Amino acid sequence: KKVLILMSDTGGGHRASAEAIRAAFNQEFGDEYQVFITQPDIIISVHPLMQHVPLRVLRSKGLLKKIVFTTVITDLSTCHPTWFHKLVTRCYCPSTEVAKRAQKAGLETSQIKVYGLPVRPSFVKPVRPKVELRRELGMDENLPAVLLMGGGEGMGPIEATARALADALYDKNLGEAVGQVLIICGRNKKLQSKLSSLDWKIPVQVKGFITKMEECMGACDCIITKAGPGTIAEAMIRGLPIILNGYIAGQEAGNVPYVVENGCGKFSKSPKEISKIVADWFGPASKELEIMSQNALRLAKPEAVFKIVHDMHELVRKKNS
Ligand SMILES: O=c1ccn([C@@H]2O[C@H](COP(=O)(O)OP(=O)(O)O)[C@@H](O)[C@H]2O)c(=O)[nH]1
Repeated sequence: KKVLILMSDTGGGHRASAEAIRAAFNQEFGDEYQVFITQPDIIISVHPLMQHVPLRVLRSKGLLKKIVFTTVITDLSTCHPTWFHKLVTRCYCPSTEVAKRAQKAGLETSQIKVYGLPVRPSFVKPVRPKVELRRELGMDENLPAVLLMGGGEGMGPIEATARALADALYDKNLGEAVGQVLIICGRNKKLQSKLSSLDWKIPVQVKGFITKMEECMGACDCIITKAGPGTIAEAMIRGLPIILNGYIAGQEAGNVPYVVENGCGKFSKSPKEISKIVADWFGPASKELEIMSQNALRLAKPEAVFKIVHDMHELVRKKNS
């Protein structure tokens, strides 16, 4: 069968969700399905402006009742109404906040699923011990660790934040580090070389593009990142309290309250203030860190992508009769 995913690569994709879904198909139903990201039986939109038009194309031909049209919402809160369309067979929601929002849009209960934000199946294989993961990455085994990243392209004031962290997580009365940093620069090669060439006074590992994010996050105790939905969902599955340091205008604004309101992290654009929060969490406010970690795990939706595609399967199995 033919699976057609569509998405605006013009930055906001969401690529991460599209590939995660494709990965889900291949791993679950094998060659039974054949998927393409961008003659389809099922059609998936992971974008807030590829609903109406792509739908009118199926209404003004009558190919609607033929092929299924779903939607995987990627904002986590305070969405843009354009995700919601009555002519949608199913609208997958990453949270109750959004589901209850879809209800207001007038989407019937049979049109709404709340499985969570789809994360790579390759991510969701379960936890390895923290000591082992750290050893594999060349990190110190015992020091609490903050993961610092900025999506696939390594955006954000990463260097300034790393510097602030280096000064903030060094105890000058024992003359040693009380914390450590794992930096993932993604595809930002320029940043990777800059950071790698500097001497850091606490343990700092600089990586480029990571494919086994699950392990990197598993090695750490909290995370600093821009408010990307994919990273947020991944961090919560790994019980990582989140310090959001900013967001891409329009695309990622609604994700901030989802983290803060649910007790899963904090927001701050100041490298210095961020480093203060981490030193606090790694020191006198460790209790708070654990509580936020627990909050994150309770909201984590590791099986999201599986439930979504299976529901997509049971859908095509019944539209072709
Ligand atoms: O070195 C890297 C950097 C990023 N990512 C992945 O890239 C995705 C980024 O998605 P997000 O929604 O957080 O950022 P956006 O797609 O909006 O740029 C996440 O799933 C990360 O796990 C990765 O696998 N390795």
